[PDB]
Amino acid sequence: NAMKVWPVKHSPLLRQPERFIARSELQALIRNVTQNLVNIKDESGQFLLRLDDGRVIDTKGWAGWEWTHGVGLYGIYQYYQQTGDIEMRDIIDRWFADRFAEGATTKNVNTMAPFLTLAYRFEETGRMAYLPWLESWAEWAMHEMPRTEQGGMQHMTLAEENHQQMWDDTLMMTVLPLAKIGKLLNRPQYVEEATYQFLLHVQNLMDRETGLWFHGWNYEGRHNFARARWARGNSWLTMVIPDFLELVDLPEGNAVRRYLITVLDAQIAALAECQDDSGLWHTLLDDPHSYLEASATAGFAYGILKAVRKRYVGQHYAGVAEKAIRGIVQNISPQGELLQTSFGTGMGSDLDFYRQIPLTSMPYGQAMAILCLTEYLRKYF
Repeated sequence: NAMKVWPVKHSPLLRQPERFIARSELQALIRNVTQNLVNIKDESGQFLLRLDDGRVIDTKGWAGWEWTHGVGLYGIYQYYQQTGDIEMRDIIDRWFADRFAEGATTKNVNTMAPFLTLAYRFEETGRMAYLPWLESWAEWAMHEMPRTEQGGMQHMTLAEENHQQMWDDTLMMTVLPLAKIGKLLNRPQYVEEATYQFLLHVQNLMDRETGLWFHGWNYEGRHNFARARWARGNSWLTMVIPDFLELVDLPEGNAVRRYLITVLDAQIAALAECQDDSGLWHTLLDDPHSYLEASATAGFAYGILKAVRKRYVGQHYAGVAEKAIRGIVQNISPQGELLQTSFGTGMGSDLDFYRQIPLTSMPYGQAMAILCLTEYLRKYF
């Protein structure tokens, strides 16, 4: 009853990949997190945002229109793009259908975010009714959105001008959508503008002492506020740079491509150095006494995985991303909630501001988990 068996486990070349979670379980996990995301709601109206122009805004419900919906839609879209899953596609199409039937919300750095996913759906479907949306919002980003000194995009939100300020998340929430629309509609000036915003955001926010980024910059006073190397804020750069590079598809050796890769590599090198043994990062990246924070960790995981897959950075960084992904899966509840996630975080004047943000379940936690796990699925092909 003896068997003929070939030896392979000794060979790094021949031995099959060691996987801590099966493809099927991972897909189920992503769908469960998605289910959680689209069912987030504020039935009592606790968190309603009220403005003195009479507007009353639901920032929590799936029926809302926030940067968080943009990030969630993008994750759901990537999963659809990868798998062809029709139920995921339909969530996206219904959201746009419902929002557009209701009418436009006001344009700002955050509400621009969903248009990245809209552009991809327009590319696939050619739905003519989508086009006026894309054109109007891109034109706003080009010509109407407020500029700081040096033509920087000002981080104006629904309720605050944030005069002369530039923040980490602008590149992801507004610039990437603008660049994608510029490519899709063959409007190269949109892409030139986007590229300039990358260079200027690096100029004002990156910290040459560490390779990490500060949260904010103010031309009024020329300062970086608390000089906080805040994890979630940094993770928006780790995510957006590889996506932007992929989109612009520049020739190797082009100085802009090379420079942005250099910037990404420096951040990832710093991140590798301050990653906790659990795979998570500290909410103040350089303060090992600050608490570990999962949503930022999910963003870093996405960005490092993508940068490795696109070969912008060394294949050896796969180890850092692998540790982070294990950490992420360890922090997703059976209800599909990303645990150890910090509450909404504005611009801090001191570092204690960041240390003391409460921990609670948030839409971006689920959204970022969808993104990083979907990118992790690429490893299974």
